This record gives sequence, structure tokens and C-alpha cells, in this order.
Amino acid sequence: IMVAKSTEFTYQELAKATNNFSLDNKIGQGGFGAVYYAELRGEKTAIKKMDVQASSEFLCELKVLTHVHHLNLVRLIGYCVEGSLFLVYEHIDNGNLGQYLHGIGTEPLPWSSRVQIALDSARGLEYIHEHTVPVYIHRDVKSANILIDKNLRGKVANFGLTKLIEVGNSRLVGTFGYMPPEYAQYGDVSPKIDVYAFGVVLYELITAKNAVLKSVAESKGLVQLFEEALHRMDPLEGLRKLVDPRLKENYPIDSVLKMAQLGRACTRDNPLLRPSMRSIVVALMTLS
Ligand SMILES: Nc1ncnc2c1ncn2[C@@H]1O[C@H](COP(=O)(O)OP(=O)(O)NP(=O)(O)O)[C@@H](O)[C@H]1O
Repeated sequence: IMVAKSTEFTYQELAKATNNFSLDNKIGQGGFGAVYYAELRGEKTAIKKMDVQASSEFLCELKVLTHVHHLNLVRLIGYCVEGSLFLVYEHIDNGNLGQYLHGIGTEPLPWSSRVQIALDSARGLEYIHEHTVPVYIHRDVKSANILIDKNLRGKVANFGLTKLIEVGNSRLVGTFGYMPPEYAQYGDVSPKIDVYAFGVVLYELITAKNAVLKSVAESKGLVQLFEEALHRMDPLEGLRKLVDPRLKENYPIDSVLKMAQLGRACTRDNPLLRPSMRSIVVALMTLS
């Protein structure tokens, strides 16, 4: 079969597969560029246009995206540099975790599947944080960046796009509800950004509520909601009021408590007190 990992596409090859980048092939504009669906060389792909100058530092950051290899990361099939930057990722037929949890049309995710998806996502971020030196950071961990396949397994998407945008152009970076206090207010960058954002994802798996809760014009975070649920006389009853109503009562209360306790540690104000992604993996494995 194929031994090479990435393929350098050509501009003419990408334009033909997307009808010269027509609006029909355009599947997304989630930020930092637009996304196009494409069928490239016997595979369903997703072309992500990014407007960046092709500097050597930009290419060095592009090598990090083409060299990473993990089952819990969405595969970067190829890239294209002629003109602007085009990133070709593998296509996951089922949507992201946010569409499963906060959306209707798909059957409710079983609790065991949520423990599996959380563990799958944690292993993907652990690989990012520990595979090389200096430490690399995803910088935009959120439910929409966790893709689910037909087997209900997790894959982290859009890794390194933040760094590529910043080095190519050297809210700015991040999603509301997923930013730690030291980054949202002061821009302090560290791997604890992803740990904090992951804790919110655990909160979403428990509650199926958005990171920013939907009186009006005043936002309230899901992190604050768990603070009010677990720091009360009966922490178990406060947590039971928060669990996804779609799950009904089909969940181990102790296992959901342990995941909520894990999200608490991830969402601490002091980033030094947050656990590493490695500790989160070993902690999630005791629930699976
Ligand atoms: N590799 C992929 N396979 C399948 N669907 C994808 C893939 N990448 C993106 N999508 C879908 O396309 C949409 C476009 O958004 P995406 O490009 O993922 O950015 P986002 O999640 O909206 N936020 P940002 O990372 O800030 O741009 C997503 O919401 C996914 O549903």
C-alpha cells in the first residue's frame, strides 16, 4: 500500500475537486479561514483555506502538523502552498461532539461512550503535549474540535492552527467559555490552557450544556454552574440536577461524580494547580 504519510497537492487538483472553490463545496467558515469538502485521490477530505505567507518559520510549523501521528488526532492528509495555504484533513462522517451533545437528530450518547470519547480526546492532547520539545499546545480545545466517527470514538481536530495563524500574521485566539482566567485576561500561554478547556468538555459531557449558558446579555459559564452544584450541602443532588436529561437515569452516579471532580481540578484558577494531561488520562481510565 502507501508508505508516504502526507501528499503535497497542487492548486489545479484542489480546484477541480471543489468546482473551483464554489460555495456548494463550502462546508464551513468556523474561523481562521473557510472549509471545503473534497474527494481527493479516493478519499473524502476537507480543505481548509488559510491565508498565510509561506515563510520558513511557517513551513517549520507546517512540518509539526504533517509529522504528528496518533489515532486520536484527525489526520492531515496533505497540504497545498501555491497561492494561500490549504490543509487537507480526513473526513469524519459523523459530526463533532457539540452536535451530539447539544444537538438533536442523533441518538443520545451513552455514558460509557462519553467516558470513551473523553479518554480518546485526553490521549490526543496528551500526545500533543509530550511528543516533542518544546511543548506544543492545541490552544483551542472545545467540543466542536472533537470529532466522532461511526464507532463513537474521539479525535481531536484543528491542532496547531492557532500557532500557524500567529506566526503567519506576526477574540484573537480561543473560544469563550474554554479560556482560563490567566489567558483570557493576560494572554499567559501554557499547556494548562488545554487542560482548562478539556475540563469544560467534561462538564459538557455530563450536562450537554454549552460552555456559555444560554438575565439576558449577562453571560454565565458552565464552570460557575459546577461550582454552584458541587459546593453545596448535598453535592450529589446538585450534580444530579445537572446531568443531561437525555441520559435519564442510565449512568453511575459515582462515575459521573469522578468526572465532575476531574473537571473541577482542570478548571482551577491557578494553572499550576491543574493536573497534566497525563494524570487526566490515568484518572479517566479508572472510569472506563
Ligand atoms: N476533518 C474534518 N472532518 C469532518 N468534518 C470536519 C472536519 N474539520 C471540520 N469539520 C466540520 O466542518 C465545520 C467547520 O468548522 P472547523 O473548520 O472545524 O472550525 P470550528 O470547529 O468551527 N472552530 P475553529 O477551529 O476556531 O475554526 C466543523 O464544525 C465540523 O463540523
